[PDB]
This record gives sequence, C-alpha cells and structure tokens, in this order.
Amino acid sequence: NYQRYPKPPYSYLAMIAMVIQNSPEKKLTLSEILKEISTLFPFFKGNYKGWRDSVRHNLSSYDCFVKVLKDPGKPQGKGNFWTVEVNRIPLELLKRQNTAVSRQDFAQDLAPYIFQ
DNA sequence: AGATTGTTTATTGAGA
DNA sequence: TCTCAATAAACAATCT
Repeated sequence: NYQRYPKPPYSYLAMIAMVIQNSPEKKLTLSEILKEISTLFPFFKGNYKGWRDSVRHNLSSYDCFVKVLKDPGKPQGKGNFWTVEVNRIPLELLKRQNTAVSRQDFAQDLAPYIFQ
C-alpha cells in the first residue's frame, strides 16, 4: 500500500520551515502549518490528504522542529505551537529536488525565505 | 463517538 | 546497492 505523488520538488521539512519562519511570530500550530502549505502549493488542496500525516511526522522526526506548549499548565495538551531552529537545518534539504515534477520544468533554494 | 495531535514503528522506491 | 525522504499506519491522549 504505497505510491509517490506529484508533490512540489521541495522536502516537507523545507516547506514546513518556510511557513513557520514567515508567520508573524515564527511559530504555528499543526493546523496552521497544513493550511499555509496548501495555500503556497495548490497541489495540497486536492483529493490526496496523506501529505497531512507526512507533515505531522516530519515535525516529530527532525530536531530542527521544536514544540512549544500552548498552555504551560498542560504538558500533554494538544494544539501546541511549532518553531524551527534554522541553524539545526541540514542545508541540502532546502534545495529544489530532482524528481518527476521538476524534470518537467519560488526558487532553486528556499534558504532566503528561511534565514530571515 | 469520531477527529485531531504527538510520537513511534515500519516499508518503499528512486536518485546518487 | 545504499540511503533516506516519502508514505502509511498503530497507539495513546486530548479535543470537538
């Protein structure tokens, strides 16, 4: 039960960091991240919704994404803010990937959207 | 009751 | 032929 989708040629890591870093407070809920990613990359407004799980997975699986409690009172509370420590980002992951999509035809490097 | 969030385990497949 | 980003899903706990 597996298949690759014609997503934009940027890593989920890069797209997440970009939307976070461009938010007014440099922090966003998961919900806001998903919304903002689909706004910048229309593909994600479509039928396929598994990208939402993928995004959730990246947040927990890279050290550059640090969770911040929405309520100090509840350490196990939901709807927390996510932030990015940009210096903890492996720079190759911000480059445009060569995949089916980018072989057909934002910029080649997302660093100038992130190091802001 | 069903959806969402955060964490984790696991597999896949294509690019270097 | 080896790697790891992409993708799928289990599980617990909160949330609507």
